This record gives sequence, C-alpha cells and structure tokens, in this order.
Amino acid sequence: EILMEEIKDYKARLTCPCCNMRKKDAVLTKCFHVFCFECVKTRYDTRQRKCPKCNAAFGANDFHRIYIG
Amino acid sequence: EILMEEIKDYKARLTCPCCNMRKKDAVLTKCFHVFCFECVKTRYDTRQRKCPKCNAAFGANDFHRIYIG
Ligand SMILES: [Zn+2]
Ligand SMILES: [Zn+2]
Ligand SMILES: [Zn+2]
Ligand SMILES: [Zn+2]
Repeated sequence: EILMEEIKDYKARLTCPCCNMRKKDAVLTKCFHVFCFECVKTRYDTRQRKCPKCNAAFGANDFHRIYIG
Repeated sequence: EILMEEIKDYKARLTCPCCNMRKKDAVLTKCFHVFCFECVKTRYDTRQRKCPKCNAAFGANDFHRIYIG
C-alpha cells in the first residue's frame, strides 16, 4: 500500500547504508557523512580508517555520536 | 490510522525542532546537535551564536551541512 511504501522509505533514510541494519547515529567530521556508530567504530578499531562513502581518512577525533531520532 | 501515525512520527524525527518546519540538515560540531541549516545560519548571521538546544556557543567553523535523507 501507498502508506507502507512511505514508511519503508523513511526507515531506509534513517538506516545506516553501510550495514543496511542499524539506525544512523554517528557523523564523520572530516567529510560529514553519517552512519551507525558500530560501523564507524569497528572500522576505526580495525584500522580501516576511511569513510565508507567517500574514502576520506579519519582518526580518533574525527567521528562522534549524534542523535537524530 | 496506525500507519499514518507512524508516518507522522518519522516526519517529526526528520524535522528541525527549532522551526518545526524544515528538514534536519546541519550539525553544530561543538555539541553535535542537529537542526535545519536556515535556523543555524540565521542565528549565526544575527550573532545569536548559541546552540538552540543546549546553549553551547558556536562560531563560523562550528556548524556544517549534513545530508540525512
Ligand atoms: Zn552501520
Ligand atoms: Zn565521507
Ligand atoms: Zn529549523
Ligand atoms: Zn547543542
């Protein structure tokens, strides 16, 4: 139905595109791309320290939690 | 209806709480609170340079666009 497709699109817009699973709640402050915290933190801890979207490098001070909804 | 209340809640979560009107697309990087760009930029240009949520001061380098959805 039309209402449900709209719900699905909102859910997708709030969902991390990296895992397609957890909600967006983290920002990389070099490039300002948004993901879930777990995806960014696991990349940081494993030394895969590039933005999943645009490949910009980031370090310990370059990602932080945010709260959208 | 139940579907419509869920849509309304998603819309609200993506909407700037300051104007309750435009979509969230800006972050203050001192405190990491999120608003629309126009609300933050108009506060900056008028020298009302405190976070609408938590009152943290911010300057020219402390707010940037982000793209959620
Ligand atoms: Zn993720
Ligand atoms: Zn990036
Ligand atoms: Zn606003
Ligand atoms: Zn704030």
